[PDB]
Amino acid sequence: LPKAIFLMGPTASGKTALAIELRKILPVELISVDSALIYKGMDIGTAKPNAEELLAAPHRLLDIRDPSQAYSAADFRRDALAEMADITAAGRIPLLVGGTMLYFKALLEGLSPLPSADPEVRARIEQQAAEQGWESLHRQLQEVDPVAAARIHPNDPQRLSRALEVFFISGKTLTELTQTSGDALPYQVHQFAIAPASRELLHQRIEQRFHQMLASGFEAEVRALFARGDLHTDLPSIRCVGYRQMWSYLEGEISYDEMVYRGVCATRQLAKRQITWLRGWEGVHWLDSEKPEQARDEVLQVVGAI
RNA sequence: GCCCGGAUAGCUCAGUCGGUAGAGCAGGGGAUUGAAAAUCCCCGUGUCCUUGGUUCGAUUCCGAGUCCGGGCAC
Ligand SMILES: [Mg+2]
Ligand SMILES: [Mg+2]
Ligand SMILES: [Mg+2]
Ligand SMILES: [Mg+2]
Ligand SMILES: [Mg+2]
Ligand SMILES: [Mg+2]
Repeated sequence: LPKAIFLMGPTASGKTALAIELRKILPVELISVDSALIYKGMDIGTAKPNAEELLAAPHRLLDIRDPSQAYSAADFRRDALAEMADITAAGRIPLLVGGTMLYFKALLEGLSPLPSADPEVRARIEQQAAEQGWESLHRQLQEVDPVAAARIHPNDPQRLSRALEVFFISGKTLTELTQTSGDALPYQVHQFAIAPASRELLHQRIEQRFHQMLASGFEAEVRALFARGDLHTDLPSIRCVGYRQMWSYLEGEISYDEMVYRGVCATRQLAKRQITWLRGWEGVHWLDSEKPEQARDEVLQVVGAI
């Protein structure tokens, strides 16, 4: 029953600023919960905290992967669980910060044990999709596992491939393995969510930030990655907002003005989904990004002195 | 100045053999178990620029005006 804090929130919601200000009055250690901040070399498009901020408040799980190696909600959970153990072992409190809700969830509720990704069976699935379409595969999942086929839409290639993969590797069906649940988070958690008061102030912040990034050398950063020659668009790192568009721009597929437009829209569509996650998230305390930055007080009380 | 194209959804455009119109993008909502900043589901009424003419009926055809792209000319 150790204590832990979750500081969730969409992009451009001032999450980071709040976490370090909290580090000031609470014995907390920061753990980054972000599928893109894990990459080395991806610093400005990911809104990664700068060296000075990191100097003040060290973050765990930052720069732990090369953009060529994918991460997962499961690896995060493992690494997070371990990091939390270390932190609480030192008499302090884990403060998990980020906007990757699926990770927060996997950590909180756990994940039913399933086989990890197998490049080989996925290549075979991709090949059969190019030949017969994702339809033949959905019709095949329908035979072996129809609970899943009713949930997964025939147009969702990621989930479809995933449900077949699990079966082709284990022989056991996806709905069957998921009957066994994962280990819940053995902590007492205080969950907070912070966002600007209006959807449109969020949009303004997203737009002005994108421009600050371009002004800070974002293009140069993405080019260094483009020049490596070993990265591609089926990699999570290259599909990150901003990066995917800039990649299209470097490839000569779109113009500069067009890249800026799509990056901003992509960032807004991302924010919109993060809010969809937070809506209905159980036990969440809402805070406000706009000036109520002095929201550390609501935190202060919900968590009470520690 | 003259000629030729455009002008229809917040943007880029289709379309209507004349019976008041629909895609994509933007935007909104919702899913979400090892790629998740991903992947996917659902939501389309707008003076069809204006004005005359023909017509039961015009955004649609024809004239004219206005604005926007080009071209010709100075
Ligand atoms: Mg047209
Ligand atoms: Mg007709
Ligand atoms: Mg309509
Ligand atoms: Mg949309
Ligand atoms: Mg008329
Ligand atoms: Mg007319």
